[PDB]
Amino acid sequence: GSVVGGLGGYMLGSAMSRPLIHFGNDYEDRYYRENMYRYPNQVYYRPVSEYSNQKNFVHDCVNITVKQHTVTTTTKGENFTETDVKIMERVVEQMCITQYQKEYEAFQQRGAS
Repeated sequence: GSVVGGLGGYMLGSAMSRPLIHFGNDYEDRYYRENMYRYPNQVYYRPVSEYSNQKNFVHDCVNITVKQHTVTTTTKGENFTETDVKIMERVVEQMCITQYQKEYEAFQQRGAS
């Protein structure tokens, strides 16, 4: 049916292990890795087979992934803090770079058969 609402052709990645980021902060690092269960463990992205560059994928991947999760709690459940949003963008970023390096070489077969 729907992925989340009306993505635009975007999909859902595999359920990965959430990478630790460093934020230059004693607090935010801890708040992240201690609360990390709260944050997403998959990312929402569009077909990289189209995309001419990983960078553009990473922006939309980050932006979109949070936008699903964020909209579908922030105005549909609980208003996430802007620090939650910011940390989440970063987790998603380091997830996205690995999702790409699978997706990219994946789709070239999975979407070509």
